[PDB]
Amino acid sequence: HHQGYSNPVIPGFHPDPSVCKAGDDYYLVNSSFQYFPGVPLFHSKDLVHWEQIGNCLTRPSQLDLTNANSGSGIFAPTIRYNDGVFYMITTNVSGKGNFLVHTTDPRSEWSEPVWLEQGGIDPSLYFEDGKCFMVSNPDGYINLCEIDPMTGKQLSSSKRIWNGTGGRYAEGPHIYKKDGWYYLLISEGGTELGHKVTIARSRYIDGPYQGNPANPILTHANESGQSSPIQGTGHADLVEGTDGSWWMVCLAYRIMPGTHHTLGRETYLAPVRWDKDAWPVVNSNGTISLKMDVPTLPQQEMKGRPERIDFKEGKLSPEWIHLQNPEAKNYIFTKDGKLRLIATPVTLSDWKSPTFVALRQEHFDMEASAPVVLQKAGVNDEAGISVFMEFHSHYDLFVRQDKDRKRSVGLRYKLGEITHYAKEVSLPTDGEVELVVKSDINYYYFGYKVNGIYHDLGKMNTRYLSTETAGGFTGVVLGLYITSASKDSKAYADFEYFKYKGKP
Repeated sequence: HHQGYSNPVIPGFHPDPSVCKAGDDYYLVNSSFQYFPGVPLFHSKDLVHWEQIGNCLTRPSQLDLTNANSGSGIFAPTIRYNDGVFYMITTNVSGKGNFLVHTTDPRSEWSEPVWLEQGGIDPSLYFEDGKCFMVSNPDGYINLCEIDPMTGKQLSSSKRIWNGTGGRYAEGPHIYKKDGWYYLLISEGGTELGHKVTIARSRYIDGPYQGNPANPILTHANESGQSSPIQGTGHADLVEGTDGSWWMVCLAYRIMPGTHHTLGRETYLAPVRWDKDAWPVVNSNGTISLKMDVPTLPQQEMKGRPERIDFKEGKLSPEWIHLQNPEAKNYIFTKDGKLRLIATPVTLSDWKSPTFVALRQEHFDMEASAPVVLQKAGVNDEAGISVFMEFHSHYDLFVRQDKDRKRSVGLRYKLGEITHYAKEVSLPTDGEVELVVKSDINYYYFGYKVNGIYHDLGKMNTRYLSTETAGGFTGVVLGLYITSASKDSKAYADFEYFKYKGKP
């Protein structure tokens, strides 16, 4: 196919996209905040269909997430390719700030961090004439310097080059050179409903820069975007097509009733007209749509998330994520190919890493389920599935060990000072329990199946887990977890599979 695609191109929690072209291959990275591994890494041949090939930050030495939460950890990343080397540059705001890692093979383990001198966030690199130029946004000014990207040494003084058109929170700077102009693209307006992309240019990389009279080049903040199901379009990165066409990846989100979003900021694609000696124009009127009826590069489908993920390979795919730095020894694979989680007393509301491993929710309408076999449990030990936004904002569905060798299914909502037990239901002595979470745009629905019978446990509003309600920079994840109620506990839980099916 050479025509038409659906947005978002990477659904669910995938913000701040940056992309690079390496020959006929495209590589893309997203911000990941408090989650480990960090900086998911995607590959495409057409900019539409993406396979997650790994993550850039896969080892604790690359990624200290001590006390990280949805408002901290890893912020926007940028990926670049130059002279056979890939660079990923980002900020760990919970740690030592701006750094990069590099590799000659994106599928391998990337380097240890190279810490950088210039401050602010949203660092980016541009290469020319054997030089490596870094931009970032300290004190709201886009600053430029030259660096040695292998040693981290700053080679020239930082220079303030632009501070945008006047909008709030000037960020996400990237430099491109085209038609003898240095173009400087940024985000303004904040990453909520006022998000916009603006652009300026200069004959000199160090300015002065003049803004495009047509700014902003992409936004749904104005009348033209007010009725769109997509809002908050911004944080773009321009990339060339294999046929000489132009494109941008950007973040946005899909709004829900009352102006909420729970799937995070996702990655979207837009075509760009960029004639010789002209300013770029994004999809004719600076808006994007869910159904994009436009010409594309020759399309090639990629592997996606299985509807039934099993653990027979004794490894988790790159899609799975933990909270902060996990205790690796508490995640093992059994001889018969189940995922075994080892209990600790850390709850999902402790602001520390629990025994917890999750997949991003990627559809409004979905069903997820897993069988749970809780073993060697003391009273009040529990294991199950959590619909998780933040340590103070999550819905937990679980099997619990009770006194006198009894067990129950519980449903608990954590919302700030509320911990609400919606249901506590006695289970039969025998029978494997499958826990089930469904959703539509309005509600999560909870249930369980045992001895061939499915039981409804009730429903809860989606809005209380939104970014607007809960705060932060992330989306809902669906996590398998286990928590013990004693230190003395030897409890563990086996999960034979994880099912996830989204409606397109």
